[PDB]
Amino acid sequence: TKFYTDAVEAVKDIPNGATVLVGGFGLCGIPENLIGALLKTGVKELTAVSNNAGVDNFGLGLLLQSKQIKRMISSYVGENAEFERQYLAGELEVELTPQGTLAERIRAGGAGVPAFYTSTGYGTLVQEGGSPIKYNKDGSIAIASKPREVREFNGQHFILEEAIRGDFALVKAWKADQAGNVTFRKSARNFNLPMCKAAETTVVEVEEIVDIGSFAPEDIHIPKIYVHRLVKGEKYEKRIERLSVRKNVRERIIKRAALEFEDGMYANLGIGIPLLASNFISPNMTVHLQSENGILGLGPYPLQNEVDADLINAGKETVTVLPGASYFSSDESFAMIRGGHVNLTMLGVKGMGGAMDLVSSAKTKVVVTCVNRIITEKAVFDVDRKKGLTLIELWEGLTVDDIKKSTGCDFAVSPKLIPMQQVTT
Amino acid sequence: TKFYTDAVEAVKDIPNGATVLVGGFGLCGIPENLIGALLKTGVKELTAVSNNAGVDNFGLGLLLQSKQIKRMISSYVGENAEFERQYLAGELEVELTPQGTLAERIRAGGAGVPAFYTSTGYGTLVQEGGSPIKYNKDGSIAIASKPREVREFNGQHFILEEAIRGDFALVKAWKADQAGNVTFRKSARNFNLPMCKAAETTVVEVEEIVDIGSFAPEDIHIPKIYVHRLVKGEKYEKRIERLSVRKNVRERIIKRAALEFEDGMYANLGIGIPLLASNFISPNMTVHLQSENGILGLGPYPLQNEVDADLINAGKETVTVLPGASYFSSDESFAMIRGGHVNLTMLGAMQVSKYGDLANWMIPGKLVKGMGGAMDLVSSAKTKVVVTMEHSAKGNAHKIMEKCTLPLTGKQCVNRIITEKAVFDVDRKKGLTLIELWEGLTVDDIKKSTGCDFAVSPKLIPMQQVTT
Ligand code: EMC
Ligand code: EMC
Repeated sequence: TKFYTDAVEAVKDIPNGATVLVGGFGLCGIPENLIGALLKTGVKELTAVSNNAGVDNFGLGLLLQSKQIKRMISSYVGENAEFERQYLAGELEVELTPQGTLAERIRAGGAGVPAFYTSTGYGTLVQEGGSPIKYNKDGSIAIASKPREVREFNGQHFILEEAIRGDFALVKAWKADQAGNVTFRKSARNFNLPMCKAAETTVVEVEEIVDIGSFAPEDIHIPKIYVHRLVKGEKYEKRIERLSVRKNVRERIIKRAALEFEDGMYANLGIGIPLLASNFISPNMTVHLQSENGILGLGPYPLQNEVDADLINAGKETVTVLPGASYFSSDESFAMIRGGHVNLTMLGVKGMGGAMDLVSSAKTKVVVTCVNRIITEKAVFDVDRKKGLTLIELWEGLTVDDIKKSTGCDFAVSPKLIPMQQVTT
Repeated sequence: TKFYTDAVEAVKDIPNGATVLVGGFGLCGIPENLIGALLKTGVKELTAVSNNAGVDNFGLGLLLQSKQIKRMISSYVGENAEFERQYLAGELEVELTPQGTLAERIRAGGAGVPAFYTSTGYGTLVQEGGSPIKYNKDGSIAIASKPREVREFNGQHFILEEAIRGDFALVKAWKADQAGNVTFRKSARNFNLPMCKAAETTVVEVEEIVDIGSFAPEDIHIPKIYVHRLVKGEKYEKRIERLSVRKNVRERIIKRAALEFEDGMYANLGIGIPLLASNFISPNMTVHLQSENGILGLGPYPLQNEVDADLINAGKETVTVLPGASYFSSDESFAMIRGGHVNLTMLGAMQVSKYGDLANWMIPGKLVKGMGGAMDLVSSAKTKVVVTMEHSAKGNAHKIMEKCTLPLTGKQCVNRIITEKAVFDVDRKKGLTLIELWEGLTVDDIKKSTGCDFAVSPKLIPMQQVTT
């Protein structure tokens, strides 16, 4: 690996039209200095592979503001009006690809695998194709997405995805030793790790450079072999997108969803009612919360002094982690998810993020507040792919008619129908 | 994760016929106590997915000795006589699958990926199929290997491989905290890490259990979510397979192969002349040696005191590691190799075609031990493949001929041939091309010993050698 004292010198040779992998999840683990360097060189017509597009005034958004990006390959581009603007006006190309798929396609690109199968996106516009990649100067679709080949394996359907590689990779890491090995801090890992292996030329910026020997050989997240160019970032704005500090119809659902948790259970909860339900978990009960951006053992929102920019949940909120928790990369995170290692997944044109991956495994129970159970203010429906909807719980005071009145499709009724349950304490 | 004080209680429910993933590389990182526990329960008809078969009296070999194994899925099974006898007697089934492929198929099995493509094994019996997975007691073929689907991507050919999953996984690890998170020590990692994610029930044995907080959250190799059953191993025999301690025709090739090394180069060297050549590397030159079992930055053989059972090279030899070295799992190791991140791959070989094809890992009826990681090492075009071998065969037969009398390792994957007599450059479209000749020999001499024709470089020069 070659060390650079100047960030612009490290990215000076990036050609216009090049496809560049950019690390980061939200504003966590983004290569600030390298992005700032691209603003200096002014390289354009870039195809940026980044999970998100940062925000309007920070992260990848900056390259959108300077219009140096021709195409974005991401999983979620919300919280950025500039993107929407350029996207709709038909001046920006964008491939909305599932997060887990994005992570795995990048890993494949670095592992010598040209293509693989995944159930993520099956029976979706990802698979079916037709999704608008680009609009025309008005509102008409110029470029559409091509369909994904489908194939069956052991009785299940999967779609074929191809490896993603870049000419360059702009990666953000924590430390680098003098040999070129690097490590990542907390959840600022995400896409930086795999992206570091899938480009002709990888450029890594770090907060600190230590001596060879500072790292235990077993704990080097990225071996020097993958680090082509290394630079120590000049400045680091520990920017937070959503500061979440700690100090009814909605209440019914929450108090009911809370009954879905079980001791020793591994679950992934979407921000909103699902996550809020975790607050009503018996202290005697142990539930391990997983976060698709690379965390196992999510804790409560931090106190003002606990706040850390390198630690946020999938919803982009600052969080804490409990004892016995662990961090890992985005590709490892979705292998965990795709592989059905998560017991329960409870959830409520910006992209699908990791939603499709979360419901991609048949070994994972999916509860809505593809699907296994639906919890709502009025009732609880069980779901069988072969039998269909089936009311199993009804809110005290309501009648099957009330449900029928509000429900769209018909549904069966369990001879065990009981009033909706609620967490005692 | 559930902790067990008794190993047999942790594996007591394994059904006969179950497929079990068993970690380890050679005798490095093998779950001794869990294997010992299987001997106690006596479960049989097992399909064991294990990179190797240990040795006759240790590791997986013990289950072969007790005949509890019906089928073995591995990449290399040498050094186990009981294996060889049972297989030839048609009492043991075996699927020899490339190491890198085995590692990736297991990862796929844990990552929800049913199938994927790899160039490893293309233009090989791995692709062709037909090989004997099992013999009949009369010598005929009871079970043959199926072909692998082929497909082209960006102008290259790849074969389709399917994910591997097990009912149980027997994993060996270093430490576990009270929450269930585990870490691995040095190169004892290999297959243990990925196998830990590809089974319905994983059983991990550790040498020590520490308190939650002992591990930095960033450095947990295997998160508790993958550890279903955990047990502290009762005893641990730090068994070494090949103790390697530090204190000609072969010499020519070595002294010439040493000049191939370049400063800042990442290389993988096969034990033998390729590895021996690293000894002649200018102290001013920096070469990083990669080991397929999960090491970057291999050092010299250890001094008697340095010897560590958790640290061996791909050749199963005890080694040391240099400053700034790193350890990683088998699937990561081959992602590195398959992805072409290694700059130079130098190995020995039996035959090499005028286009890059190579044969060096098997002899049809006199050496059916497996390809190990040989096919993965030549799978990338981005990696320069350099073969170092003696010019001719026994009665002076040809080795750099037109076709492979022996089973191919990889189609047009070799870039340079270094021998006692000459040095050939290899282009997939232009063919062989002598570029260096040993001082004193003539182009005729070469033509005499060489198999198929070859061009001559208008820059031909006397074969180079290292020194000051
Ligand atoms: C095909 C059930 Hg989402
Ligand atoms: C054609 C790459 Hg060996």
